[PDB]
Amino acid sequence: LPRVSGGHDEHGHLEEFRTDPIGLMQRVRDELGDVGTFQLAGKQVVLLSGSHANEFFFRAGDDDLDQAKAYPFMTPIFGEGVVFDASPERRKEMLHNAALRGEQMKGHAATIEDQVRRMIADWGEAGEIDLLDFFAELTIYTSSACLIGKKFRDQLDGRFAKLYHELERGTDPLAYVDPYLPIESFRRRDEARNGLVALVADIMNGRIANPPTDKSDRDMLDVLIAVKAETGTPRFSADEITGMFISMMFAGHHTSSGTASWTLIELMRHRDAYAAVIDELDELYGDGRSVSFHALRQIPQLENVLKETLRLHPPLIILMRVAKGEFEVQGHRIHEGDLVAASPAISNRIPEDFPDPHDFVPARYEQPRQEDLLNRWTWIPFGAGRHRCVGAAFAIMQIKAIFSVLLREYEFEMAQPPESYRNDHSKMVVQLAQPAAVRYRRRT
Ligand code: HEM
Ligand SMILES: O=C(c1ccc(O)cc1)c1ccc(O)cc1
Ligand SMILES: O=C(c1ccc(O)cc1)c1ccc(O)cc1
Ligand SMILES: O=C(c1ccc(O)cc1)c1ccc(O)cc1
Ligand SMILES: O=C(c1ccc(O)cc1)c1ccc(O)cc1
Repeated sequence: LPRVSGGHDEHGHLEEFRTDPIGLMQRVRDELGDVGTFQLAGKQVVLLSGSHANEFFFRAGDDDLDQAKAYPFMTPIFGEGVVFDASPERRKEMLHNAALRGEQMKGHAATIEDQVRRMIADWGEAGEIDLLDFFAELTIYTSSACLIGKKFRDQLDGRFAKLYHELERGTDPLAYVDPYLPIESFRRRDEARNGLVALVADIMNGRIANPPTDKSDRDMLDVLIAVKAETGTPRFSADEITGMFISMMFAGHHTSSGTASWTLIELMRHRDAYAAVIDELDELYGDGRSVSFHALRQIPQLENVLKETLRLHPPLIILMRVAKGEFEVQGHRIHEGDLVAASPAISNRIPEDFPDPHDFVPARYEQPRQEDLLNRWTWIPFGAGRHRCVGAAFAIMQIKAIFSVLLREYEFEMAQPPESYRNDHSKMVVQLAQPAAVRYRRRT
């Protein structure tokens, strides 16, 4: 198995992975094709790209390509003392049944709409915001309100959002060496989790001390608190509930937050797309129906802008797995213990599949191009096959709900040069580099 160039010998490509992971992965493809390798210290990473190789990846059962130990940076976050022994598929199943059922979508759209109005309540006539600060906080509220419950969300304040952020900043790729290296970002990460457990414990004690007289406001915290082990003792501790809540929201927070920011960035970068979306929204809402109604149904132009934003700026730039056995892909041998990865960042821009891959072209999703549909295994912002993101429908609905409100009320423009808006790839969790100042003005 040949490796990409530039390896720093002993450390391999670890340092490049911590600064320019996309450049590294792209060089692996440019140099080795659909199957190449790079190393993170002693760990071997087999990087797959292209339709054939990606299909292998996405059709692989968790018994051949395990997600289990593929993301060591998450263990200290969900919590060591956790019973996350539920197959990643079991987890997806529980989350779905609890908060992602189709019949729940309309209520979620209304919740999200409400949360957005609450966030822009004091915006006034005009001003400026930082995209990361705004969307990171907004999605903490939409996520908690929808996935856990409005009652729970209402018991939260800025502290929760700030601590959660420290969790995401605690995902330095060095976790592939040791998730407990004595570095400050990992220390802040561990303190942040203890801070979150404390906030939840406080709320828990309040729920237990004064049981909800109502019942129609009952949320996921109430549900978890009531569960009893066979011995008859409460099944979950504040620590486990916190871990479960963190897990419920993690995959959906930074992805939705970053996607909302980039959707607005691309709209502002392309004046004609922006105009097209504004006219579409105006016409659409002119029928007098609600956001909860329209956000669940098609909004063509805004959706093609979202699909293109996702193709160019996928929030998860690399998907990881650990080979549980011996495999072979296009002649390249994969060994047990090897890390195996797929990359939306790289695959979403393969020129043979997506002409002019670096250009923003929403029309590539209209007929007859329908590039997302004709390139199932390479258009993968949400993954594909059995590992397709379980929150996709929710994420799509949220984006529509969020912008239906924002773009109908305010108009935005960059407060910085267009090139200044970019991602920070120093942690496994991608987020906008700051500042990302944007000016807003109430629409007349
Ligand atoms: C535009 C935003 C989103 C993008 C592009 C995205 C992307 C992805 C991708 C590519 C994966 C599979 C990664 C892998 O195989 O390791 C994934 C998994 C997952 N996504 Fe999403 N996602 C988004 C929003 C959300 C939302 C809003 C939710 C929650 C309602 C969510 C919940 C999940 C879950 C539960 C998993 C599996 C990880 C776990 O069990 O903790 N995603 N997502
Ligand atoms: O960055 C590393 C590192 C560890 C292994 C390797 O091959 C290259 C670099 C690091 C960070 C903090 C420490 O305390 C010790 C090593
Ligand atoms: O509702 C849940 C649940 C909690 C967290 C999560 O990420 C998914 C589902 C639940 C209910 C009863 C149980 O015994 C255990 C979990
Ligand atoms: O946020 C995650 C994540 C990883 C495992 C999990 O159970 C939930 C979320 C992530 C971050 C960076 C990546 O490259 C891939 C996934
Ligand atoms: O069909 C979509 C889709 C993606 C964005 C949008 O605005 C509407 C539909 C899709 C494709 C593949 C996935 O894995 C998840 C959703």
